[PDB]
Order: sequence, then structure tokens, then C-alpha cells
Amino acid sequence: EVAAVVVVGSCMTDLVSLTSRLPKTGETIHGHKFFIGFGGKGANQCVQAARLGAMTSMVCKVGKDSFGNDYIENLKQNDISTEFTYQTKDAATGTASIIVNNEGQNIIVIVAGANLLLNTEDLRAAANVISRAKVMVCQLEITPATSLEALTMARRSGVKTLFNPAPAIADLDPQFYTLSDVFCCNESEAEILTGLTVGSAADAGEAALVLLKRGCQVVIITLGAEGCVVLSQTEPEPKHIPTEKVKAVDTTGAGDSFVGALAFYLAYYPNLSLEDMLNRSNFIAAVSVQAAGTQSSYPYKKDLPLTLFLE
Amino acid sequence: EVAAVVVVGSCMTDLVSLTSRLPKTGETIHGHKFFIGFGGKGANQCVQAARLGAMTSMVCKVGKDSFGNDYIENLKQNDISTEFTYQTKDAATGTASIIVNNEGQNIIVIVAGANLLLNTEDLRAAANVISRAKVMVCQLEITPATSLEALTMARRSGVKTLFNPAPAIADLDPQFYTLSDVFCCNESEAEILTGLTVGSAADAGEAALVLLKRGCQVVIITLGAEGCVVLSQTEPEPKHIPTEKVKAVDTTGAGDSFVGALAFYLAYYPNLSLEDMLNRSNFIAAVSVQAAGTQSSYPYKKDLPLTLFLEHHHH
Ligand SMILES: Nc1ncnc2c1ncn2[C@@H]1O[C@H](COP(=O)(O)OP(=O)(O)NP(=O)(O)O)[C@@H](O)[C@H]1O
Ligand SMILES: Nc1ncnc2c1ncn2[C@@H]1O[C@H](COP(=O)(O)OP(=O)(O)NP(=O)(O)O)[C@@H](O)[C@H]1O
Ligand SMILES: [Cl-]
Ligand SMILES: [K+]
Ligand SMILES: [K+]
Ligand SMILES: [Mg+2]
Ligand SMILES: [Mg+2]
Repeated sequence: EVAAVVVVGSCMTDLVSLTSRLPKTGETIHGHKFFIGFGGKGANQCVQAARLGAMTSMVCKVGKDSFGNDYIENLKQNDISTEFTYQTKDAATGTASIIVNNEGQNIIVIVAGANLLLNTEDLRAAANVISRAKVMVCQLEITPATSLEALTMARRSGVKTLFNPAPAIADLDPQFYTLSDVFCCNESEAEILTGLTVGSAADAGEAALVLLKRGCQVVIITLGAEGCVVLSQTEPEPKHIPTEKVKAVDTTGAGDSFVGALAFYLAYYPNLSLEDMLNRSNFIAAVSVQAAGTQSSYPYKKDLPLTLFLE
Repeated sequence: EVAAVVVVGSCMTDLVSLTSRLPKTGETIHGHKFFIGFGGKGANQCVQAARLGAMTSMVCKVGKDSFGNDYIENLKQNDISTEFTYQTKDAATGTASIIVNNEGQNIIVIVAGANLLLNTEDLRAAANVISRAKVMVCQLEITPATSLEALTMARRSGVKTLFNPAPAIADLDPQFYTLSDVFCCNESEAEILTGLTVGSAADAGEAALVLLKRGCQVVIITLGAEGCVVLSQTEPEPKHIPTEKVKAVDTTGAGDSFVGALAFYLAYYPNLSLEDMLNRSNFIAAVSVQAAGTQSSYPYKKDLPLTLFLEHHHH
């Protein structure tokens, strides 16, 4: 089973406390529910792609701890290759500690942990799998040198690079743009990266063009309920792809659903137009918002309309 | 091997993130370290008593989950009986999500979880062990009704009750006071319970008298570095028991150290005066503040002065 989608990126344990009020400095507050979830942008993306039918491989590092062992089982239960899922005793599995009130306001503390210890030696071991893939997906949740090396390796073998600059930082290494065949981010990330205000699809088109001029081949900005905007070196005029209105239950994880869907279409449906791929990816992400949670909300092929898988 | 000290109360997994600044509403920040620890007032108290040499048993409920299985191992490693450590599939193990900055300031979110599912049926199964104890310790980190049930059972069997109303509730059922042989709380809890300011020993004396009149046999209010204040039905005049000054490294868990030490003394040295017990308990809690962490800071008998273990009054 040759993997067509390789994700080099993060696995994180989500530790979620639900409360009626958020704490201030020095305060202890009592909440009403705690749960553990599997997260991390890399793993989220990988899971969505796998559930659509992709043969995937997750290159990542977790701890030699209960959370790490559980994450490995999570990837296996989602039919993801863990050949290059490493474990280390030198850091805990990455964690996202999330406090959420009943209005959806939150405080989040991320400790990337073992994710940061995925190094270039670890990557090099995956060279053969990377070279045989169709798509390589990376984000900004591991150590930058490792993600840059992954993108470089993909480019050397002609593998399509899908980069999600999330979470965004203002002064991103220029190579992230120049190594990206497809660069996909949300409005708030676009603002951080470009310094422009993005309040509309037109505004997103202006931000996208800055990103394009930094060296990306294709730029997509997701707009939540307003769909997405795309432009490319060959077609630099922005195109707004809207999505039909749905009643959202929980929008958490929608961006990773979108990126994982796009990876699937890039790998398995390469002759579809970009606009068609984005229409389908918008639809799948909009399914995800109609269920609670992150990975638990990501739809399987069997539960989706047949027309999403016709060519 | 009869358990002399039975703690009916909470176990909580501490989920700790270390950061350079504490976040406010709406913020996402990155920290530099995450680790898991063991907490919960009931388990903390039980651990300190066990380390002093008590035969203890923890009546508690955790989840049928990794955190719960780990907690059971923690109690076993501290030589605590786990015969009444229940598990449930109906809720996660209780959690304390803790964010700490480089100066040691924190924000905490507690989700009681499986602790709230410790129920009447569980207490009935524990009834024989409760009834045969010397001291039954409880707090307010389980369902209040379950703590009240445990106090009731202990009282009916003539077992000494040590009640720590923590965290405090302003409209606590009157029976909590009348079922409490020893009622022990800190300044902030005393303020909630009495509606007085409690900052000083004098303040604590005034608050303690309000509590005593509600039906407690003995009231103790702890004062951090200033020791504690005690009064009783037999001796209603407040006595301030000071503690010798130490260099505090980390005061987390000191209150639970104090209560676990007091439970040990009530069970194994019942002949001693309150003042004697409290001097010793103050000293043990002050040892705990000289080391990092919560349970890991609690001293063992073998590492403490011999004078703490004499059967008779000491100067
Ligand atoms: N309320 C919504 N209704 C319909 N589709 C939605 C809604 N919110 C999000 N989506 C879809 O999900 C995609 C991604 O949402 P968006 O909020 O831009 O992602 P994000 O902020 O990157 N989230 P994430 O990366 O998982 O943390 C959008 O382009 C839509 O296709
Ligand atoms: N800085 C300190 N120096 C010396 N002894 C201390 C200090 N802080 C606390 N103690 C001892 O610890 C006891 C209890 O401390 P206190 O701060 O009153 O507990 P609490 O606030 O109920 N803590 P906890 O219940 O564990 O969260 C005091 O009576 C002292 O004996
Ligand atoms: Cl880290
Ligand atoms: K969702
Ligand atoms: K300590
Ligand atoms: Mg996103
Ligand atoms: Mg206390």
C-alpha cells in the first residue's frame, strides 16, 4: 500500500475543560466537564484525508507516555501508516490545554513538546516513502528546519507541496513560500502574515496576492462560512468560492478538515480544476462543522454524497 | 492491619503547563513544559498521613481511564489501601488544569468529574471500614451530600470526624457543623463561611467562635506562615499556635499536609492535647513548604525529628 499523502507535522493531545466562566490570575474555578481529544493540525489533516479513502503516512514524534501510545493507536484506527511515527522519552507528547466557556470564549496553552524533537535524521529515514507520494502536507506546529527539509525533499522528487502556515508568525522564513505549491491559510493567519486587514472576500484577495508575490504557486484563504478565495501564478485574479449555509454545531477543526480534503483531491483527483477541488473541500469542511469535536466530526467517504468522488 | 485513618474524598490529576506569562480571555499562548501530577485534597491528606506511618484507606472514585489507573498506582506507591478506590465509565477522573508562569503565579480550572459520582452505594460498601476507623477525614471536593453521608456514618459508629470544608460553600447544611468533631479550614474558607474578614489571628479567633456556636466540637483556622488558631467546646478561648519561620520554596499543598498530619495525630496519639497536635502538624506542613511540588514535598516519618512521635506532651 504506497502512501499517496504524506503528512510531516504535529500530533497533540487536546485537554479540554468546559466552564461557565474563565479564570483570572490567581483564581481557581470549577468547570462542569473535561475531555481528552486527539488533535494537532498535522494529524487532523491526515485523519480527514484517510477517512476520504487516501493511503496516508504520518511522520511525527510523540512521547514515550500514555498520551503517545494512545495517539499511535488513534492513527492506526484511522488506517494511517505509523511507520515514521516516532516516540521519545525526552519530551511529553504535545498538549493543547483548552478552557472554554458556554459562549465559546477560550484560553489555550499549547506545549508542542515531543513534536519539536522530530528532526532531519528522522525525516531522512522516510525519504523513500516521500519520494513515492503524490502530496506532502506541512504546517507550522513542529520545528521550522524539519518542515523546510520535508518540503525540500518533496520538491526534489516532484511531489506536490501543500503548506498550511498555521499558527502564523509575522516574519516567516521566505523559503516557506518558495517551497509551497499550494499555500492555504485562514483570514486571521493572512492578517498576521501580510499586515493587511481581512474583513471581506475582496480583502482576502489582496492579502492572497501578497503571499503569491512572496513565491507561492497557488494561494487559498479560507473564510469560514464565506467559503474560500483562490489565486495562482497562472490566474492571479481572485476567485471567491462560496459555500451553502449550514447550521454549525462546532466549527473547531474545520480548517484542518478543509486542508485534509484538499490533500486527498490533489493526490487522487489531479485532473479536477482547482475550483472544483475547492468546492468539494468546502463541502466536506462544512459537514465537519455540523458535529461536535475535531477528529470525531470528520466525515467518512461512506457517509458523504457520491458526487464528491466522481471525476 | 486495620486502617486507623479513612479519607472519604477526592483524587484529581494535575495537568500542568509552564509558561512565561499567564493568558487572559481569548488568548492562545505557547508554554515550554507540560507534566502530570497527582492531587486532590482527599488524596493529598491521605498521602501525608500515610507517610507519617498511618494505616490509611482512601474511599474515592476515579474514571475507568488511564488517569484513574495511574492514580490507583500512586496510592499503592504511598502504601495506601486501595480497597475502596472505585472506578466509573460514567465520568472522567477529576482534573485540575493548571497554568503556571515563571514567578509561580497560576490559573486553575478544576473539573471534579468522577469524584462527584462517589455515591451512597459506594459508601455502604465502605461502611465496615469507615465504622472501624479511628478518624474519618472528608472535604468538599466530592458531592456535599456524600461527605455528609460519610460524616453521618462515622458519627453513628463513634468514629472521630475531621471535616475540612474546602472549597467552602456559603450555605453549607447545618448538619456539617453538628457532625464535625474537628472542623478545620483556612482564612479564605472562614471568610466564606462566616462573612467576616479573616486576615490575622485575631480575625480567625472571631470567625472560629461563630463556627463553634454552629455545633462543632473543635474549630481550627489555619493562617499560612502564622500557624493556626484553635478553640473547642471545652476551651472556647482562641489559642494561637505560631510556627517557626522557614524559607518557603513552594507553599502548594501545605494545607493538605497540615490536615493529613492532624489526622495522623488524632488517630495514633488521641491522648494528646489539641495544642500539642497542632504544634506538630504546623511543623510538618512547614517542612512541605521547603520543597517543590505537592505530594512529592510531603515528608516521611524517617526524615522527621523523633520529638514529633513521642506519646506524651513535649515542651
Ligand atoms: N460556519 C461555517 N459554515 C460552513 N462552512 C464552514 C463554516 N466554518 C468553516 N467552514 C468551512 O471550513 C473551512 C475552514 O474554516 P476556517 O474557519 O477558515 O478554518 P480555520 O480557521 O483554519 N480552522 P482550523 O484550522 O481547524 O483551526 C471554510 O473555508 C469552510 O469551507
Ligand atoms: N510560608 C509558610 N511558612 C511556614 N508554614 C507555612 C507556610 N505556609 C503554610 N504553612 C503551614 O501550612 C499550614 C496550612 O497552610 P495554609 O496556607 O493555611 O493552608 P491552605 O491555604 O488551606 N492550603 P491547601 O489546602 O493545601 O491548598 C499552616 O497552618 C502552617 O502550619
Ligand atoms: Cl515545548
Ligand atoms: K466540528
Ligand atoms: K510544597
Ligand atoms: Mg486552519
Ligand atoms: Mg486547605
